[PDB]
Amino acid sequence: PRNTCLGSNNMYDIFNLNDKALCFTKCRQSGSDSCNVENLQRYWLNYEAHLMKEGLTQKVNTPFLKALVQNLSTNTAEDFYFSLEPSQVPRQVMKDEDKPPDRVRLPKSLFRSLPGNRSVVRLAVTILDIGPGTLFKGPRLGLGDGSGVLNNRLVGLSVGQMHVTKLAEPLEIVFSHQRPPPNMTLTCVFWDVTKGTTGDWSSEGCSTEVRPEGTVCCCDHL
Amino acid sequence: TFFALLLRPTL
Repeated sequence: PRNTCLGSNNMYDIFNLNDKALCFTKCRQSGSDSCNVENLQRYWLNYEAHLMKEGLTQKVNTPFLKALVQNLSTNTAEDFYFSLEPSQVPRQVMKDEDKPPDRVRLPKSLFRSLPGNRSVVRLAVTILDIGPGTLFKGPRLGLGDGSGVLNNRLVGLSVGQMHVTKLAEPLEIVFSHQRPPPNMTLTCVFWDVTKGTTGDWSSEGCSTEVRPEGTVCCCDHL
Repeated sequence: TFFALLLRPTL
């Protein structure tokens, strides 16, 4: 039972995912036998890879991880919108639909930032729930009474299996929340795999606009 | 690429 947290495994089966989802809460700030923090957050980081590897339009819907893999048509001449509603698996929004409070707009500029004249490219929009443990917190927020991933929730995007890409136009991600307390700002970030030891959150190339009913986050990288 | 909003106490 203790062996599941220490070290990662290649298997990302519905059963296996759930087993590793334990660690999210199992791994308290306290030093423990059980948590290989960097191994586990590597595991989760490699999941969106594993989804990209299989060429399948698939939907996952566990109580922690909601994943959407699908294909995007090149030369669409339209910005792709998606519904990052935490309750439900992500779904592409149509032009005539009301825009969701939680959404991600991917500019048409994505194709130019990919090798060769693309016909169709694979997109993998995941929305993972981290929990209160040390996984995907890092040095910056591991501080007591300091800071935290809002809602212990985290939105995964990946297109065409490119680790680091610079985008012509920035992709915006809208997060819907009630105004946080005074003396408590809210800055958005991405998990830079190579920020510190074991990775950490970075605000590099991600401008944060505070809305009444959330925050908008334009990031010029994917 | 994981993405997230981050609460942080005002310095």
